[PDB]
Amino acid sequence: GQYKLILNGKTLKGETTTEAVDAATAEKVFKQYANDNGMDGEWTYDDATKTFTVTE
Repeated sequence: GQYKLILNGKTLKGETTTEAVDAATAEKVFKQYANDNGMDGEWTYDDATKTFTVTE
């Protein structure tokens, strides 16, 4: 399925999407991406909209 990430960092903002087998997998992909971009934020996940957020 399609999952969305809202990037709400101090320096990186916007949105990205990934196809993942489940939400746990999307979470790992998105957290790795955030880590690789030096983010350090608080996270949410909304299963109704398949949307993660990372906020600094």
